Amino acid sequence: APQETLNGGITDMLTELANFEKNVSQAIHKYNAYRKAASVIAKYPHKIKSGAEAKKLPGVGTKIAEKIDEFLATGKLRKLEKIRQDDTSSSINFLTRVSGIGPSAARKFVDEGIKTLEDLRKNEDKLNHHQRIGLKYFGDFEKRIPREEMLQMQDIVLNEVKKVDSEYIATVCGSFRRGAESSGDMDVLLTHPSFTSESTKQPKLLHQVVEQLQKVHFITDTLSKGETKFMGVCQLPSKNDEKEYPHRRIDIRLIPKDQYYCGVLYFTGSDIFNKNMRAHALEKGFTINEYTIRPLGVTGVAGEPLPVDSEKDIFDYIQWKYREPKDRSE
DNA sequence: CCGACAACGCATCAGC
DNA sequence: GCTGATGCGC
DNA sequence: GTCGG
Ligand code: NA
Ligand code: NA
Repeated sequence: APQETLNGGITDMLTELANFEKNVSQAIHKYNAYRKAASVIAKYPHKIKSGAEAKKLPGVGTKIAEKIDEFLATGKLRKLEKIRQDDTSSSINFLTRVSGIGPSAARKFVDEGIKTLEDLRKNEDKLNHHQRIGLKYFGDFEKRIPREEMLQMQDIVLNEVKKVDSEYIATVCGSFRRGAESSGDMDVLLTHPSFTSESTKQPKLLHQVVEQLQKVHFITDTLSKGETKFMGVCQLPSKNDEKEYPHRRIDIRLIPKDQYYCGVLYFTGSDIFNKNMRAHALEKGFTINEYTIRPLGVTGVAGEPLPVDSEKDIFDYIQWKYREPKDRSE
């Protein structure tokens, strides 16, 4: 893709604003608008020379075009400079970097004097369990995960899941399944045949898997766990003397077999590929989401979901050719 | 002008 | 105690 | 903030 140099100043700029609307203003939608604007500009193989020029790209509007002109004519953005110096905003911004601390908690902390990691360390019992772990692994969580490690992590997850029960089936999705050379977290999708839409969700299916992983000491902390979704912390074992790997984020989801592959495709993305998958499913005459695919009658009314026992199955339906996960980037 | 913008499982907080 | 709202994960 | 019914 284009070199950051090209419009990195613009992209960094728009990203900064994005984190601001997200952490300080609590405007998730504006956050995404800036994020989106930033992406489409990041893939633009041209050094932008005017706000008007950017505006031609989808996702960029009047406001941002104006902001792009100012940045090109002055080298900065006034609203942005006054934000960086605002000790309140910059404090709230920093604190959200801790997993578990959202815009609300971050606002509350800042208000009562808590503004730095140190302050967080001093006020333990003012943090919930999730937040304490985020603090405990602040550094680690901001590190990316190299592919070779996902592999190692994957080797362990499979071995253990299989060591628990042969019938299980687990699939590490996310960008990784598509060959990404680095991941931000592992997202394991799991399922057992003894579980369908109308089947005993056996409160030990997911449990016994988390159970095993805890035994082999791969999973080091739990952020949340229920009957269908687990969010915790994991870590690859080090070798004698050798430095230990950083703790990583992992999520394990239990999906009913009749929805498994349907979800496998979903949480495998990308998102842009999932939409070209969305719109197409429409024309052909099918409704797609993470759980099922349903036939659409002549008046929107979707009939009962169709059987699926593989990603291809879903592909054959919309009469599309199975597009390998490596080429689903779009 | 004005609503959608992805979504929902879980932990915790508010209220009865 | 229970039901519903809200905060959070990106 | 941007898109679009
Ligand atoms: Na535009
Ligand atoms: Na956070």
